Amino acid sequence: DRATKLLTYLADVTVNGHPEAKDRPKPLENARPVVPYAGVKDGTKQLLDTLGPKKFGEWMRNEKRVLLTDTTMRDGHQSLLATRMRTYDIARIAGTYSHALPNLLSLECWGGATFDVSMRFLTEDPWERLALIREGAPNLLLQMLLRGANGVGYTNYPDNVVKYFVRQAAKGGIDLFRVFDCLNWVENMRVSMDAIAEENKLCEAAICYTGDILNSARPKYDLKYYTNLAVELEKAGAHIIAVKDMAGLLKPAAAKVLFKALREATGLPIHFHTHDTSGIAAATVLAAVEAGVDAVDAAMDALSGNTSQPCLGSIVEALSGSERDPGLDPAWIRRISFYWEAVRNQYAAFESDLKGPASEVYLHEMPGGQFTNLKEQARSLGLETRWHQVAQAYADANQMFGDIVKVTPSSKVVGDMALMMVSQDLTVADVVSPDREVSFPESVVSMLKGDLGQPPSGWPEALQKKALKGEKPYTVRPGSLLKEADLDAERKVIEKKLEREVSDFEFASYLMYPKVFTDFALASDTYGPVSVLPTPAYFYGLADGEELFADIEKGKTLVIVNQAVSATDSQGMVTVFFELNGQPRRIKVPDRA
Amino acid sequence: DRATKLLTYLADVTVNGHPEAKDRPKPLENAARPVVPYAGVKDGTKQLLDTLGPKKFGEWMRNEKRVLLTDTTMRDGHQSLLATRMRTYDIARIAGTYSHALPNLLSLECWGGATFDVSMRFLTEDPWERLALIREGAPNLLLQMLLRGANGVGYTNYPDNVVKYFVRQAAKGGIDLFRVFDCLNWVENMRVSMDAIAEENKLCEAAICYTGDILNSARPKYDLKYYTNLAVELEKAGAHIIAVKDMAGLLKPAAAKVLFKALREATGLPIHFHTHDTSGIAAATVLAAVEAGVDAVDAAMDALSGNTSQPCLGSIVEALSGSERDPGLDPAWIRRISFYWEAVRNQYAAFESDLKGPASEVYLHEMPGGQFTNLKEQARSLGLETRWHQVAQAYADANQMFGDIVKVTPSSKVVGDMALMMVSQDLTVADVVSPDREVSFPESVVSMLKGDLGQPPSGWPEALQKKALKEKPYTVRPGSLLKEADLDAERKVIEKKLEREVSDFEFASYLMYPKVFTDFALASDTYGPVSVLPTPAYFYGLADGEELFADIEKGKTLVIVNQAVSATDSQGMVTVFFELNGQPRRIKVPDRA
Amino acid sequence: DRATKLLTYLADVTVNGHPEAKDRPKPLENAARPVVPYAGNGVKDGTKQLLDTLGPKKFGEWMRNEKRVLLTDTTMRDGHQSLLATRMRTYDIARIAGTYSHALPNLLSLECWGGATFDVSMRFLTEDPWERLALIREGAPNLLLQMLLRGANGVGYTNYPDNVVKYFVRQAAKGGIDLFRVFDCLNWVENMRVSMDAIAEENKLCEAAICYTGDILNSARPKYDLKYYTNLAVELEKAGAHIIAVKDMAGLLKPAAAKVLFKALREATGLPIHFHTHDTSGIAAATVLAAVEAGVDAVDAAMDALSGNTSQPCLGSIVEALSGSERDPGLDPAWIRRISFYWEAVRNQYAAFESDLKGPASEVYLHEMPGGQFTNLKEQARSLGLETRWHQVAQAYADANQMFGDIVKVTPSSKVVGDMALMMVSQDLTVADVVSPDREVSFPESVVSMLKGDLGQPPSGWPEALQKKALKGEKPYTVRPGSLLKEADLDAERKVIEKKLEREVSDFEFASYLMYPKVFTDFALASDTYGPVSVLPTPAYFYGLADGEELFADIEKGKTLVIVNQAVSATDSQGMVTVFFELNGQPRRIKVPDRA
Ligand SMILES: N[C@@H](CCCCNC(=O)CCCC[C@@H]1SC[C@@H]2NC(=O)N[C@@H]21)C(=O)O
Ligand SMILES: N[C@@H](CCCCNC(=O)CCCC[C@@H]1SC[C@@H]2NC(=O)N[C@@H]21)C(=O)O
Ligand SMILES: N[C@@H](CCCCNC(=O)CCCC[C@@H]1SC[C@@H]2NC(=O)N[C@@H]21)C(=O)O
Ligand SMILES: [Cl-]
Ligand SMILES: [Cl-]
Ligand SMILES: [Cl-]
Ligand SMILES: [Mg+2]
Ligand SMILES: [Mg+2]
Ligand SMILES: [Mg+2]
Ligand SMILES: [Zn+2]
Ligand SMILES: [Zn+2]
Ligand SMILES: [Zn+2]
Repeated sequence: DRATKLLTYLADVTVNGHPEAKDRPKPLENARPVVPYAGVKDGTKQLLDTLGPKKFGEWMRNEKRVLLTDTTMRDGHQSLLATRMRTYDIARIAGTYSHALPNLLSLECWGGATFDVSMRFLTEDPWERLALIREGAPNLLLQMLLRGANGVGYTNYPDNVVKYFVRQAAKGGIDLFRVFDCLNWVENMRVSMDAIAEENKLCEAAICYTGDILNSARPKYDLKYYTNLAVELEKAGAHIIAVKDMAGLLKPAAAKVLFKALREATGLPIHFHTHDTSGIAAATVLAAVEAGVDAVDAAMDALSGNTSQPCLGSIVEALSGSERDPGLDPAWIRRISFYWEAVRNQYAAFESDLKGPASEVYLHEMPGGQFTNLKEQARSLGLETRWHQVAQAYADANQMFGDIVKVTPSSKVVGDMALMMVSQDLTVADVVSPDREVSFPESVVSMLKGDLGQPPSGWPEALQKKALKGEKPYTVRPGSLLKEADLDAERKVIEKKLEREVSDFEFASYLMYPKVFTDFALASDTYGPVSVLPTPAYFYGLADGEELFADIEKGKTLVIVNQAVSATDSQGMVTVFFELNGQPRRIKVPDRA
Repeated sequence: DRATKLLTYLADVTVNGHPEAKDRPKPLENAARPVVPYAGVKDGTKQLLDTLGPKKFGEWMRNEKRVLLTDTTMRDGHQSLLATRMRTYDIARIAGTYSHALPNLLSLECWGGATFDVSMRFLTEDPWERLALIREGAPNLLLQMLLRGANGVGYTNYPDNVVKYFVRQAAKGGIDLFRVFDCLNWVENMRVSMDAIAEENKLCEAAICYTGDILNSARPKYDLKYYTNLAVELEKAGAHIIAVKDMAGLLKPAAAKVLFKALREATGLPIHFHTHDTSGIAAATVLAAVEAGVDAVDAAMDALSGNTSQPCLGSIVEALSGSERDPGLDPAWIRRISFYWEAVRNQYAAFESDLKGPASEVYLHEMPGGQFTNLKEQARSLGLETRWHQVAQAYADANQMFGDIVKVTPSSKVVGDMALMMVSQDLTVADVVSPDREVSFPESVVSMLKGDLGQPPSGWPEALQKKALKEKPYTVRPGSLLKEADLDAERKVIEKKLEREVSDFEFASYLMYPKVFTDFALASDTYGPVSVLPTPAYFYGLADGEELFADIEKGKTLVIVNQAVSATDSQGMVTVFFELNGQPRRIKVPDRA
Repeated sequence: DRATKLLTYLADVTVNGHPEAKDRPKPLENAARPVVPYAGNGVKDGTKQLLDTLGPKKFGEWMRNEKRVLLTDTTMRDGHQSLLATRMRTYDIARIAGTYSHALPNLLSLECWGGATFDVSMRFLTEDPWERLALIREGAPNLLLQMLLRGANGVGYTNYPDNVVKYFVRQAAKGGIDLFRVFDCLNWVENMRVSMDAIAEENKLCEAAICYTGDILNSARPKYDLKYYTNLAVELEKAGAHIIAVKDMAGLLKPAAAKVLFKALREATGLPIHFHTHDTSGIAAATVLAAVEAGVDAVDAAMDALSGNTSQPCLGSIVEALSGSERDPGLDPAWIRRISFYWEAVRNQYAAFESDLKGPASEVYLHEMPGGQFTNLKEQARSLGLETRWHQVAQAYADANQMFGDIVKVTPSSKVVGDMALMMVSQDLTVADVVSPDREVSFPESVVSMLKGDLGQPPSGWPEALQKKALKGEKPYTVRPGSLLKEADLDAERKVIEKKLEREVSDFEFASYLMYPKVFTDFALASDTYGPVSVLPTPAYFYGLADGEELFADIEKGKTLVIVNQAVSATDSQGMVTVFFELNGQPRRIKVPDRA
């Protein structure tokens, strides 16, 4: 029966294709990824277990070598492939990291858009993904990106929901939480931060970088701004401070000044995250290293550059033989990169048309992980030919909102405003004007009400009046207004709707994404453990006479040969003929054409 | 096991088409399956012959006032319009209906002619099986064959003991009435077949082939006396019936008034008239013959009548209805059987010629009806489609060059070969017989001029014979020269080549057509009793998801559904997925493309 | 401008195809064009000079006394009407007339006009039936030209005022018709007189036809017996006929009946007898030869290439059967064959319009469908989705006949039994249903019309009960339809068509408007747009010109245009396509719409 359900998925996708891939570019008809051939050395996970998060932070600070986080399994494909990377390809390589690169600080492999996209577009459970990475890499810290009060969502959730999710995240295998607020509002971070400390995990509290500290004509986001936030985050209980440069705006000279001041303002270790949209982010990471930074993020070469992180292999190689040499074997970095390259070839459907570095990024400030999603939304609205006016709008809308930190979900709001402006030919002067009528997007109404928080100088008065159209704003923390969710009764609703008990993890999914989770859980009961399928089989099914080996449970491999596919019958059904371990099986599926 | 072989055939033809039908016109898709009408049976001419014997039966025919009818639909009808491609399945299934509905019929012409070899070579079916099914369906009617005298059912001369052997088997197989003819109207060559049919106590109906025009005084060679003498000669040779075989449909009404009055005066034997409707007036000649006392006439069912076939049975009967000689056939039943044949005919669209209607051109060329369409294609084969009227002029020229000879299988084919060559190479009667013009004749023209088909009245033309042979000719009977074949030896040969014993019938097939029989036997061993398949299935296999009912045998229907067809694999094989009586079956056949 | 107009036609059909041919089977690709047989001396006087000399009355006497059987060739009319939906073009028909004239000068006549040709020429072939007649008259000045004329219906399907019927006949004679075969669909002699008199006023031959139906040798069907026919022959003589025809439209006359019928007709009247039949049965030649044996004066046949099945039986083979006999027609068989080969090559161009008829059918003695309707009714059936139940329709046609009183079925009465049969199958009605009290039925317009009396009267009248139910309160009439019709105002209606066309018209065109106002109007506007497309050879008319194809078009007697299709543009932003022609060496560009 589990095997029968799988055959049903393979039939369906063989006959009808997959909605996300069928109408997009295909992989070359030509070679599956090969896991390189190799107990594992204890690493940062064991140390953290030994020391506890606070002392583990001190250890990082005192460590001379720069510490490396690999982002390939989350930000890398979030930024380059619409986050469509699958568990099968991610989990299959964890053991290789574990054996080959046991010195790594952490694998960023969770949170961001992965939680949402796994269930919705990939038909898979993010919690199972985490558990398979945990088992494959028992010696490395597993790191997630946590959106503070938004969790893994796009809306501010109630305090008890936020706390419940963090508890399950830590139970599921998360050792290191990078937590941020999209307005750098420390008050909105305290609930998350406290909950991370209560699970006795690493709270790496992030400060989002924007502007240019070395440009005295933008004083709002100056050095003092960052050094103060660092100090405040320490008082709030951070184990580590992160600079999250989501748009890749930090320049080398600025890094040199920033990381020095930061390490003088707080004793906590500093972790630096950036994107390579400019084509020079590697120079910034290196400058940060020269200036004492304790840890940096990079992506494997094959999923690096442009809107992703800068090249991990080339950064390591730049540091090779130096005092701060991170002690990672370049031959193994290459082998792993060659794996990800062959992996990436399978996701041709989701490539963007980004051709290289663009200094334009310093003008628009679009986050790396948003840039391509937003280019799609603009195509969607017939704007493809006017992309450069969109980027100009985004920068204009930013100034109109008071010049703000733009990261998920504040970035999406500027996005929605920018798109509207271009579509309807509206200038800043018109959007605010009293004599021009404007129906603002639900996201802009929401933010201007105070649903995402408060910037330094509040929100601009006049823009806020016209937007709310009678509504009274609020300036307090959103979670302080929200009602503690009835958890026992919220559980009953989902358990009644699935006609079965659920696990604590599944309930957490439901709290974050009730509709996505529900739809996903009903799909799972139909199609089975489709995450065990190789990626070409998942997206395109099986060719006539093609043989597939799939491991259903740990013990047992299923041998599936697609022998033949019928025409559509009078009742609208197609019959796919299979061999399962040398036994014949027919499976009927609907012709969705 | 016969089932597995049937599935092998159905798969083989579904995947590759039938070679005879693949590249030709297709029946209309909507297509109504032919429907056998709904109805012991009245004793008829079979029981009469069984009571009276052949001589007494001939007397009975003679004394009968009503004109007796032979239906030719089963044989000459489709030989002449559909290149003899009609299948046992469609033929046998209506036999019982003839038996119940038209019990007064003299006979069913259903065997001999081109059917014998065409069934095996082109339809993968045994002609003896066909005969026995008609016998079992029509136990009350005479079954009639066409026998080519010394040629048996071949195109060549066979030893006397072989001719004797084949007639014996044909009698065992169910043939009651033997129409026997010689291609030059030479009685000496007819003497053995006639003795063999008498020795087996069946009806010897000795035919005289009609050619020329008795009422034109500028053509004396084929005057009335020629035919009256040949009638008396064939009576002295022991005929029970005399036939006038007007192979090319050259007999005109006025000539019929004279010929048949004179014939019945010359002999006490009954007379049987066979013609073809190429001129579009042969029904007039038939009606004139009736009005002049002829005892029996041939017609074909409406739906397979006209043009190069026999004239319309239904309309003839209808013209006689109520007259002194009315044949006592129910017109409503002729109509119903004709509606059956119409639907059957539609299945054989692949084999329809382009013949538009009547042609008085027939009086010039004298091509037999049953050859006309064969030769038009043979000329198409040699790229002559565009000069068909020159080929027709060449056939008439050749005829005169050979001395104004009787044209019919196989002498007709000889003249055909000569005409085709003459046109190909732009050659006249003057060129073909010129002293200084080096030709290379067909292997059939030499053969004829040698003496292999026998002797015409005046012999062969001296000059045209020398240039053709180069080799002394013989004037004697061909069978007097052919050594008596060792039957016990030739039977051990075929039984070794097939590694199994054969029936007496099968050995007679071998004697007539060693190559075609050998190939058919082998194909039968591979594909099974394919003759039980309905005609669409036999020529085109099964549509995707199509359900066939086949009666592998009288006590057993099989239910066969084509559920799917695989792609061609790396061995070049194709797998067809059947459901046979509810059970999955997998048949591999080569991709012949 | 005439040339420019032709180019316009050629561009249009090249780009868009012809509506009649586009989606139908295509002729073979290579195709030898029809070759007109070479003749070079004058033409022997024939029946045309005889009628001019004697007048019709003395001509009929000459026919009667003439020992040899006389022949009418119907290939130019009934032949293709029956086999090719009457789609045969003037170009192919006129080109052989001269050959008939030089090579078969003993023919009684050429049946070359009337029937469906008048209508179809204009509507489906964009040509003028008068131009056709005139071109045939020019090419065969020694043979009688013969038409089928439908009596009260002219060359139409409706009934017309007397003065219009007369006016048409007058133009037909001016246009070149010598021999009018005139018939009434119910054999109602009263309905023929106006026609018969018009023909006599024009001093042409009036061949009054008796349509044959049933079986005179079947006493279980007395209504249509021997004397029914001999009495009509007598009344037609009294009414001024020069010749009596037996018009066996369905090919139902059998050989033994012909033997009795023609011996009797010759005894009953002093007029010559002329026999027309069809070969649907596959034995009509036998009936023709029986009629000759029994003394008939003339018979109709079709050239071999267009003979058989629903057409006439085979001219060449019939002539061959008579060769050397007492009544030998004196027609060279070799020339019959050469002319048949020409028609064969002609016919290959019309593959689009071939029916799927396989051969003879004794079924014809059941349904009694006319030969020149059989195929047309078979399309109607297909149209209504009834291809698969054709034999049901045929059974219903025979059922509908007996319900109507067992009538004569021929244009336009046959058209009405068709419509009734077609309705009966669709809606699964028996005869008992159609005449039922408690079953409401919406009859065809044509059937309401017939039972009212717009087609005239059969001998025993219409069935009372069935007429009540069909009319639904409408009072019927039994008088001659034309006696109730207001005399058309010919001066005023001439002004109407001349106003609509913004030009004066000819007497002939006017006669066409009177018969078919709508069709003629449409054809006259089409001609103003497209010019004299009748002069194009047939492949070019139906399929235009292939890429790079050179065509020689005889735009008139003197003058030949050389036309090459050099290129065809894509469809432009206004939905137009430009065809680049060379015309006599000069570049020309014609824009036509993309009709896709
Ligand atoms: N368009 C949706 C996203 C849905 C895409 C993937 N669908 C699922 O995960 C549901 C599971 C069942 C769908 C399978 S996939 C291929 C086979 N082919 C089909 O068309 N359906 C089945 C969104 O925007 O939310
Ligand atoms: N080309 C041959 C005529 C042979 C045609 C029919 N063949 C036989 O009777 C032999 C056995 C059947 C072969 C089957 S038929 C359909 C399936 N499709 C194929 O292409 N071969 C197999 C001649 O000229 O003699
Ligand atoms: N469908 C009409 C019959 C009309 C058929 C012939 N058409 C005409 O006679 C109109 C004159 C010009 C039309 C030409 S033909 C080819 C070119 N292609 C076209 O589609 N139109 C022009 C009916 O049933 O009444
Ligand atoms: Cl959701
Ligand atoms: Cl052989
Ligand atoms: Cl009209
Ligand atoms: Mg350090
Ligand atoms: Mg007798
Ligand atoms: Mg006479
Ligand atoms: Zn990032
Ligand atoms: Zn024959
Ligand atoms: Zn007619």
